[PDB]
Amino acid sequence: TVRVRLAPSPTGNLHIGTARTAVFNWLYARHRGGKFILRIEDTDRERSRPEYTENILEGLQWLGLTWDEGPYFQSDRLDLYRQAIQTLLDKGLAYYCYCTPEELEALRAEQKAKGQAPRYDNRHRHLTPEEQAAFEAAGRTPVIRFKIEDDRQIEWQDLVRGRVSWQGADLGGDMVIARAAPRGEIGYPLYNLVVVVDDIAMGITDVIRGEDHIGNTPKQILLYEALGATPPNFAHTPLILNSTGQKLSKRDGVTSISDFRAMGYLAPALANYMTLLGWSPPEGVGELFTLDLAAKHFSFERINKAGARFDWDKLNWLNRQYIQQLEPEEFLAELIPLWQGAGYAFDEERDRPWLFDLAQLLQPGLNTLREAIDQGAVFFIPSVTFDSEAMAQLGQPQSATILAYLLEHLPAEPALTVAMGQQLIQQAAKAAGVKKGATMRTLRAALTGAVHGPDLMAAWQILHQRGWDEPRLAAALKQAQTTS
Ligand SMILES: N[C@@H](CCC(=O)O)C(=O)O
Repeated sequence: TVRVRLAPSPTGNLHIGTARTAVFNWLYARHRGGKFILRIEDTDRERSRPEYTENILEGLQWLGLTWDEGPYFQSDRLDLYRQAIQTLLDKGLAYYCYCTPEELEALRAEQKAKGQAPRYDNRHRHLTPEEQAAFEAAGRTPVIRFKIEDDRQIEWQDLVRGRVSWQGADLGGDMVIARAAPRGEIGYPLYNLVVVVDDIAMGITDVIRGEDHIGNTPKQILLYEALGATPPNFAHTPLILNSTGQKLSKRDGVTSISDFRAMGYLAPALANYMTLLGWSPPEGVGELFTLDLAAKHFSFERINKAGARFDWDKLNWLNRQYIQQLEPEEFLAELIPLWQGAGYAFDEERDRPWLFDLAQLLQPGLNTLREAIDQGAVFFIPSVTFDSEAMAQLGQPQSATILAYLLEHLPAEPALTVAMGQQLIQQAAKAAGVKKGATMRTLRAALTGAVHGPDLMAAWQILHQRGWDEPRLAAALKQAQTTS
C-alpha cells in the first residue's frame, strides 16, 4: 500500500506551491489506492502559529484534498526526534560540534579564497574529553552533527528526474541535526532529522517534493540508513514559474489559496489548474477534469520536467467553466454578499426574481465571481451616466422620436416578454424611420449608458422588473432633447 504525506510548516498561509504538491500526493495515492497522510511541522519558531495551521487545513479541505491520516502534529512527537538523535550519538554516528557561527563564516571565507568546496570541515568529529571541557569552560555549548562520508556514492532513482547521483562530499560536511544544547541535553531537532524519523515512523513509501529541495534528498537517505530504514521513492517536481519564467514569489503577487478564493476562483478550478501546472493529461482526458478523473490517469512520467509558467488566462478559462457548472441557485448565493459588499441596495427576498435573472445573465461570461460587482453596476446603481458613444448616439437626429415612442408604449405589467420587447423596438423604429439596429443602440444607450454590453433584451427584462427602464428612458429622452 502506497503511503504519501503532506508536511507543511504553518509558518505562513497555504500557498499554491504547497497545495500543488498536495494535489500530486492526493492524485498519486488515489491512483495507487493508497493513503494520504497530513503532518504539521509545528515548530517552536516565532513564525509557527495556529492561524496558519487553520488556514492550511481549511484550504486543503476546500480544494477537496482529503487526507486519510492526521493531521499529526510535530510538537506531539518531540521525544521520537530526541530518541533518534540519542541513538546516533550512542552509536558514534553523531557528535558534538562546538564551532561558532563566526568560526564557520571564517572557514567559509577561507574556502572561497582558496577555491575549496564551500563546507563544514568536520573539525569536531574526534574531540577529546579535555578539548570539549575547554570549549565548555569558555561558555560554548555544542550542536549535534551527523557524520557523512566524503567518498560515499549516494544515488536514487527519482520518479520524475531519473537517476540522481551525489557524492558525500557534496553535502556540505557533517550536518547539524540538533540546535545548540549542553551535553546531556539535545537541542531543537533540525528538518532533515525530523522528516526521516517521521517518514520512517509513518511508513511513507513515496516522497513528493519540489526540485528546489532535491539536495536534502541525499542527506536524508543517509539518515534512513543510519536509523536502519530503507528510504522511500522520491519524486521531485519542478516549481511553478512566473507569468514570464522566474520563481513564483510569495512577496510578489497572489500565491495563497485563501487569496485566490477571496478573488472569486472556485476550488475545483484551482485544483484542475494546479494539476495542469506540471501535469499534461493523456489523449482523451482533456484540460477540464475533476480530481477523481485526474487520479484515474495520473503518473510521474507525464510531469512536465521544467517550470510551468503561471497563466491567469488559463486559470480564468477554467474558472469560467466551473462557474458555468454551478447551479443557478448556488451561483446566486455566491453573488449576493458580493453585491451586498459593494453597497448595492436590494432585498434578497423581495428582489429575488430579477436577482436570479441577473445571475442567469451574468453567469456565462464571468472569469471570477468578483466580476459580478462591476458587471452588476448597471442593474444596482439607479442613474446611468452616458459614455462618449452613448452621448453621440442620443445626439442622433431621431433619438428623441425613438425614446418617446418606447416610453409611451412600455407595458405596466412587471414581466416583459421577448415578444413584447421586439414589438416595441420594431414599432419605435417604424415611428422614427430607422432600422432596428439604430433603435436597439438607442435603447442600449438609454438603459446602460454604453453602446455595447450584456444581452439587451435580458438587461431590459431585468430593469423592467425593477421598474427602472421607465426613468432611464425618460433621462435619455431628456438628454436627446438638450442636443435639440
Ligand atoms: N516543504 C518541502 C519539504 C518537506 C518534505 O516534503 O519533506 C517540500 O514539500 O517541498
